[PDB]
Amino acid sequence: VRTNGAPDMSESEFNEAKQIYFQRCAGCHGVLRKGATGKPLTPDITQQRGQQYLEALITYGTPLGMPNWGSSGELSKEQITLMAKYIQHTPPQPPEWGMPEMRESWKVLVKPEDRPKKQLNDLDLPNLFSVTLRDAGQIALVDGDSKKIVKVIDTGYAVHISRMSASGRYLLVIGRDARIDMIDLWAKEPTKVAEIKIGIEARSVESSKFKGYEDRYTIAGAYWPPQFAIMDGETLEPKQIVSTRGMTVDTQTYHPEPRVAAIIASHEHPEFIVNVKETGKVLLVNYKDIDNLTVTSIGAAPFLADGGWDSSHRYFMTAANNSNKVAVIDSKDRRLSALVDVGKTPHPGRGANFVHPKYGPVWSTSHLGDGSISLIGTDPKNHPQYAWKKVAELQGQGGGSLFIKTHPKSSHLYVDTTFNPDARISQSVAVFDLKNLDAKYQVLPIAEWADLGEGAKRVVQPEYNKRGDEVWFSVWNGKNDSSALVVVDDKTLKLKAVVKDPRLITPTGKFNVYNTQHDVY
Amino acid sequence: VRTNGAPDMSESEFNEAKQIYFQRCAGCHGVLRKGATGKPLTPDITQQRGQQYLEALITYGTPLGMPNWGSSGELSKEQITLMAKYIQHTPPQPPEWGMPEMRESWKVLVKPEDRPKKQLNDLDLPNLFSVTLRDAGQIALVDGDSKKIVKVIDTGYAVHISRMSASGRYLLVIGRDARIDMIDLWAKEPTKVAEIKIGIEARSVESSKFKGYEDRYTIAGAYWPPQFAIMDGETLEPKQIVSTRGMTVDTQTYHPEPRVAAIIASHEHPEFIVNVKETGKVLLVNYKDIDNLTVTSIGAAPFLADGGWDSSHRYFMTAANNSNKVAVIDSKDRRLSALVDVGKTPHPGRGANFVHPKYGPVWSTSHLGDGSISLIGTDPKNHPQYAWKKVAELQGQGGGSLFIKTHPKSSHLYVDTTFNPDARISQSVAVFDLKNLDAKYQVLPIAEWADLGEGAKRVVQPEYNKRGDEVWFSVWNGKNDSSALVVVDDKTLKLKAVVKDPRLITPTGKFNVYNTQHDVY
Ligand code: DHE
Ligand code: DHE
Ligand code: HEC
Ligand code: HEC
Repeated sequence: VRTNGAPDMSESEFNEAKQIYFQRCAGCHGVLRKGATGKPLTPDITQQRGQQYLEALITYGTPLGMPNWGSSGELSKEQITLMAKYIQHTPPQPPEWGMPEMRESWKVLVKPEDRPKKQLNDLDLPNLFSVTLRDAGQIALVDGDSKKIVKVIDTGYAVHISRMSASGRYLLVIGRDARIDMIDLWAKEPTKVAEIKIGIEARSVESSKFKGYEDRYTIAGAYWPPQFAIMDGETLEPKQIVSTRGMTVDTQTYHPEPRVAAIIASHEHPEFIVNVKETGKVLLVNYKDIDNLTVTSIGAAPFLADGGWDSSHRYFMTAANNSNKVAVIDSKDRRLSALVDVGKTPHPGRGANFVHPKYGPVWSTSHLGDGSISLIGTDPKNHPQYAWKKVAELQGQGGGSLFIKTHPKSSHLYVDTTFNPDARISQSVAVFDLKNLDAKYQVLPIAEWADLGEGAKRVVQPEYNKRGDEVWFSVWNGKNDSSALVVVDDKTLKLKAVVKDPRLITPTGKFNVYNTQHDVY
Repeated sequence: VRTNGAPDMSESEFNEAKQIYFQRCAGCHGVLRKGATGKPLTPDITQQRGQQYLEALITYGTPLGMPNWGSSGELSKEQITLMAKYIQHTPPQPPEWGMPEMRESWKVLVKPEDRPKKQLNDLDLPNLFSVTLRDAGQIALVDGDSKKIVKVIDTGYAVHISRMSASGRYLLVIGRDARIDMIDLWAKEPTKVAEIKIGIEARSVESSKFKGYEDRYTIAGAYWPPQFAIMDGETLEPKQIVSTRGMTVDTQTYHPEPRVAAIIASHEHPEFIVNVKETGKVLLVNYKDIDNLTVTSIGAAPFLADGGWDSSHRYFMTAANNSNKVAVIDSKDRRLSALVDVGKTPHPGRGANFVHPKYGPVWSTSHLGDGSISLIGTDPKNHPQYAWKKVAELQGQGGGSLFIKTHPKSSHLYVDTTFNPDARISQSVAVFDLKNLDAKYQVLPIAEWADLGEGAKRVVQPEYNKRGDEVWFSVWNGKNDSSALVVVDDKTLKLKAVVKDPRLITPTGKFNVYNTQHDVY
């Protein structure tokens, strides 16, 4: 084993590092090391740094995300030297991940027969918040009423998102390394009952949400290998694995590695909606019969990204990279209803739904560059003159917002500005009065409200509670600085509570059980 | 360009030979040259023969199938030298074949608007026979009544099979090189109206046979690339191309190159039944909406082969390589009804259906090794005690039969013995009296009946006429020897006609329009 410019090693050293890479590093550094979360670790870059620089970085780690492998004792001094050597060599082809490997990683910590037949705690589960602790590598269960952290669960290092099972009993979390952990909220102390790994890199997970199929199936989509898997919603046992490799929608030529951009459970039929990126296809995977799977392939647009349901939960509004068009998927009739041409490039996400006084039910989406927000009619039944058209456009504080949120019981539309260049703006949120949209938004000083007075204090993601009278926001501040969660009374737009705890390490995503379980947005 | 032991050439010579290989040679020699029709052309084999031996073979060709490229003027002296060099080098990875390449090969010789609005000839089309001329590289249209060759159509060199469109107007032929030719039987002189190439190697083609979809779609499945394509049943315009790459049914691990073993048009729903070999999956491709394709993936058995419909045309009886099990696919309910354990390994084919006096409707299949024939019950509605079970076993003359055939209006079951070691037996056929199956078959001296007195005079494939009172057989005898077609009166089991013509070069497959159009067997 010799690559063109750094440390010759060999085969009982290469394959060892290789194993560790795909199992412990690819989650953030990319399967081919082109990078994702972490920076790219290609040869040219790694060589210039030199063996020593590399070992220091791996052992100690950076406070901006990179774990410390030596200090934590996760890896050995000898192993860290192999990795430093390994990353300087040409990147090999990533391994496949089939049934043997999935079953290998499948572990049931608590058999279904040994789980509580009912809810063994006093927790108000529906108003619980599953807050992601980005750098701490875990999730925090926060009581929506007592406003205190109820339980801290260790997930992994690349904790990405949380999802709920249709019964409201199971908390599902996935990592960017394709590891999934199942949590039973009915135990004395809510805990992990099962886990499994479905690939090398992943971003999606969802449960069966069609009536009658509560807790029947759990699906997860990967970046690598190009595939998605359906597991038993009760034990996480891997049932079927499907490849997303195939022909593109535009050029209709073969594509060797299409990534699963997003997944969403359908309400119209017993099926999962899978967005495949490079091929531009929205797959409808029917799970009425898992032994003999039925899949409908809906051509949309190239480079599919994320999306969300319209108010009725029938039309899936989806964005595409480098495209000002929102592909509308009819999940009932299983077809492409439209390619709505909004102004600029829509920012990938669930979006926000509300009833515009003048236009009826609309679905909105923000624009990263100028902070504007596009509205689209989503009621062809009673408002056909507006259905599937950019009906209007709002204006926020400015650039770089990551989330927008509203609620059926609320009269406000909250929109952040996390990545705005102006520090002041990135520390606040805009609140739109849906009753008077001709008015300018109001600016809520979220960061000023906890109290922290240090760093960037980035403010991210508005999330309501079960009722719809409270709105929570995370107040970032990296590992060793101090973080908090701010709560506002939606009816009064006044501060209501500030959550602090030495355990609230870099809180980001917040998932209210009920609102996640029922797709309320 | 240097391979480890023969003629260094280079790149403007390599790529040229490479192009010619995949376009003109891969049809018979295999995409990786492992061989199929023709012998393998791998380096070790090609090197031992030496440049000179190779050039001689390519230029002159063998009478056992191999075309003469120099003599015919198809290739040049200079080009034949490159190929000789090319085949001695390590085999490269085969090219993909997407939409651009398919449209490139798509040629409409006669626009649909310019075709006759009605039948412009006196031909009795339903009783027409499309006889494959193996070495001559063409098909012969033979009148089922006048007993004379009505038209000879040039198809290509690897003419494999013929199929009919549901209207009975279009004759479809496919080559092992994935080239398809469409023939309009309504013209003054029946002729080609369109052609297209769908891959490098292929064996399957079929038309839409569900009521209402006459001439709507034509599908073709390939060996390489692993894909199938659906084209416009009127112009052969390529509409959709799907990849068969994916996970296996047994080990559920990724397979980079699964071949389409067979295709069959469904009668229960508007869908095509595609058998994928290595992954062991029976795909139900619904064409109600071609823009948004629905596919049901039925797991069967590993290494799927060919099959045929049961009498009702609802259950698809399919064989698998190295398996004594026949997978029964319910095409209505879209599931696997059974894995019938017949004795030995069933020989892949359509099979033969008839009503067994004691067991009711049965589907039969032969066994290459001992010439036995297995029977299986196919009526769970009125004979559930026999449905999906080896109900009985017949005995033929012996080893190596390729076809068995019966007909609803006939009381006989004809079975050949083409590859039997005993020359005498390979020149005859067995006729079973379905009214008395406890009796021994009768031996019809097919070869003795034309008159030829030379070579092996191999006898192959029993095919009835539109009525069901005649049974045709081909009487092989290679290129330069003399061939014929023998016809027997089914009601009398006596000779009825011998067809001879200097144009009947090595006749093999015979497809009666009506029986092919309606899947009568
Ligand atoms: C495609 C995708 C989904 C949909 C999954 C599904 O369907 O189940 C999703 C959803 C999500 C959702 C879903 C809930 C919602 O608020 O709608 C949230 C909050 C979330 C928290 C974050 N993720 Fe996520 N996330 C990515 C990908 C995705 N994020 C990235 O690759 C990206 C852009 C870069 C990265 O690696 O960080 C990214 C950044 C973030 C964040 O910045 C967040 C806010 C903070 C964090 O914890 O990393 N991801
Ligand atoms: C998988 C397959 C099909 C189904 C196609 C479809 O679904 O549309 C089929 C059908 C067929 C059918 C279908 C009709 C029938 O009689 O049922 C026939 C007669 C036929 C004439 C032949 N083919 Fe065929 N054929 C192959 C493959 C196949 N043959 C081979 O690879 C094989 C075993 C070896 C070879 O390359 O020759 C082969 C030999 C033959 C023959 O020996 C025949 C009899 C003479 C010839 O012309 O080559 N093929
Ligand atoms: C995400 C959960 C990570 C995992 C797992 C690993 N790395 Fe990482 N790494 C990550 C980030 C976000 C960064 C950037 C750190 C920053 O604050 O700038 C890094 C950085 C490194 C480097 C970068 C070298 C440089 O460009 O300065 C190296 C060489 C590195 N990481 C190696 C590495 C290895 C070998 C890992 C597995 C054993 C590993 N990382 C895991 C995030 C994450
Ligand atoms: C099928 C329609 C064929 C096509 C097209 C080509 N070849 Fe062929 N080839 C074929 C057969 C059936 C055989 C065996 C001939 C026999 O009677 O034994 C061959 C043989 C050759 C050989 C074989 C050398 C040997 O082992 O003796 C060579 C080198 C060869 N064919 C080359 C070749 C090339 C280069 C072609 C395309 C330009 C080509 N064949 C096409 C059948 C068919």
